[PDB]
Amino acid sequence: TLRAARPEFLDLFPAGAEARRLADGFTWTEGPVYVPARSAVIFSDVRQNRTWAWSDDGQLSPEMHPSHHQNGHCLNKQGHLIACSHGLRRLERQREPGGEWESIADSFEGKKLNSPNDVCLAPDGSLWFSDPTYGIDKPEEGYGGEMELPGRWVFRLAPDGTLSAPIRDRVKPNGLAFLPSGNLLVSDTGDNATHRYCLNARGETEYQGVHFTVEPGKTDGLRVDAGGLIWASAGDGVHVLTPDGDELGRVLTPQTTSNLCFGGPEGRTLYMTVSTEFWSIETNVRGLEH
Ligand SMILES: [Mg+2]
Repeated sequence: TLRAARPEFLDLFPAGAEARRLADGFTWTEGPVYVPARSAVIFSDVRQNRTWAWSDDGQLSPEMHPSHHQNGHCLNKQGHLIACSHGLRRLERQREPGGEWESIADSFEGKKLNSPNDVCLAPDGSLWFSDPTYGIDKPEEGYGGEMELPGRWVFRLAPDGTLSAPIRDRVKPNGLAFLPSGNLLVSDTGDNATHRYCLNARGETEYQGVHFTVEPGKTDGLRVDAGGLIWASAGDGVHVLTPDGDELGRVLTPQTTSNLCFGGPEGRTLYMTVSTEFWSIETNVRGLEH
């Protein structure tokens, strides 16, 4: 259900729009992305080592088992499915349904990655991913392992194959979302705040400061819509913020929401990974595209 902090919040949803559960029986849902070619949202259950598909015709189907504790997902420029893998400690790509998984980033300067958590596509085609240590710290969320890197970074995987780590000042970087300006937002689940960086072109960043915090809980995954509004996970649902970080309202969920994505047959459905369940609400807006 909807709780407006400002009137214009209601403009964002069709009349009588309500958050509703789509599916249950999961342990910890995460990492949803809509794949138009498959007419389905793919999402992970991180704590059950599997991924699922929710089709536009309203069917839940198993996607991958084991998934090697895949977590976050996005599409690359070509619309290939991109996964963050806790278990394999890598970023990986799937070209086609049922197709083999290809590693696209599995080490940095002779060191293993920690455990990629979330990923997003940059306007220049680069794939940016957060590398906190949840995937190797929590045995329920991966295959174990020890940290090899100096810290928990945000990586940029250039379309040509060049891997860099331009963001090294975060505690546990987690959710990532680009803004219409082409600058980047980074949620930090150690800092418990969402942070803003300017991208000085081509994989070089400058920290701008804390963009916002949320209560109750904290922002894990987040997305930005076509108008630049920020759709941010929290303890009680999704908080919708102005581009400057001011709260318009919230979509309330009975448990914590970890992540979210725009999709559906019109691109206007907001899917939410809500702990043990998977939820959606109809909106009047689409995800940002570039
Ligand atoms: Mg996450």
